[PDB]
Amino acid sequence: IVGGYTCGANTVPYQVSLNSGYHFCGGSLINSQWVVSAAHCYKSGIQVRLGEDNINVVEGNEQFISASKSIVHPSYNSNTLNNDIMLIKLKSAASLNSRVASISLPTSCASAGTQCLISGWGNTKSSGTSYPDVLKCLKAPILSDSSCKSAYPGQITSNMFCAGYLEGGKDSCQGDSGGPVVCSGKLQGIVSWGSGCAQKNKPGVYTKVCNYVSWIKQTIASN
Ligand SMILES: [Ca+2]
Ligand SMILES: [Cl-]
Ligand SMILES: [Cl-]
Ligand SMILES: [Cl-]
Repeated sequence: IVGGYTCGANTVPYQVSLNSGYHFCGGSLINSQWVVSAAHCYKSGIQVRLGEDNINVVEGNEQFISASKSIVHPSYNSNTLNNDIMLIKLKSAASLNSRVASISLPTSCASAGTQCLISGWGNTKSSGTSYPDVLKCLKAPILSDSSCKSAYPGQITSNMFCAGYLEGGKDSCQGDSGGPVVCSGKLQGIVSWGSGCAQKNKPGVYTKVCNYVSWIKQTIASN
């Protein structure tokens, strides 16, 4: 996250770190047994790490649970990142508490201008590299579809939205991928892609979760 702020420990209790020897993506807990992330975060041998703040220090509220199964969206296209969403089932259920909590799925899509919370342990520099040990947060609005499409002509589908600031300075970045965009208490986005980080007229691009709610519920219920 670039241009953000330190969230505070466990202030984002649905935020998960996906670990394969090292943090490589975020994700969101949606019930005690299931996490939603980006399809482009797919890897074998994922360990989900819940209740994290400093991902390099055991601070005492963590739960580390191996994934038992990953399900990538049937229509995921790795070339375009269309349908950039995947579900991850935990081998044992998470123990839910104030620091490890699920986030509601949307019942409808959010409108342009709605303020959202984006979070992750990704890079905090716009033109350099520096990775934080603690969770970073950014408040950012959903952008108009016309602004999003103008920024990325030929690349935005109905399953994507932009959020952030056209002036630049504030955005998600590498290592935030797969993590949450929460608006009015609902998981509306997944950190998906963009052009650089915090560049002018290049806001972050997010998977539009509200299009996937039927698929998520049917998939979880069947697996
Ligand atoms: Ca920790
Ligand atoms: Cl359309
Ligand atoms: Cl990434
Ligand atoms: Cl379930």
